[PDB]
Amino acid sequence: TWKEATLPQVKAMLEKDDGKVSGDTVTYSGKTVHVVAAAVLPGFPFPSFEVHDKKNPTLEIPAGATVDVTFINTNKGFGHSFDITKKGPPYAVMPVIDPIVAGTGFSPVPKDGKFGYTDFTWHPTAGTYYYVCQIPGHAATGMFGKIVVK
Ligand SMILES: [Cu+]
Repeated sequence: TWKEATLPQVKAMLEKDDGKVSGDTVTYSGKTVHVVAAAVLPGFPFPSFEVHDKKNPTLEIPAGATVDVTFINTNKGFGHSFDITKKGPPYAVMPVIDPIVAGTGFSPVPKDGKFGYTDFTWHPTAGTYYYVCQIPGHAATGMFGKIVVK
């Protein structure tokens, strides 16, 4: 479900991502990993996803791990989504990415000084997946990243 957090809270959650960055790649390790993504942190290009302070990085996940994903929409005016699919780029204006493997659906826009966020779990099998936002035109212009489970 959808929850709300104040800026100090958002800032504290962003540090909860336990991957290591190398180039434009974030590598996770362990039985349970925590991915913390944000939709357009302030200062970053629009439209885009930020994970561990990097723009649309490629995520490296160990096959068999339990993936705990936390998604925060910090972009004023838009209700970005965070959906995992198997279909890769390029995406159309209205992406055709069914079936979604795991996803959040459209998020609430920031309001009253609070930002919406949600959590979901994922147990993926080895392979290649893509996290994308389904708002028309967004994925088409770069709001997607790659996930490598191996
Ligand atoms: Cu979006």
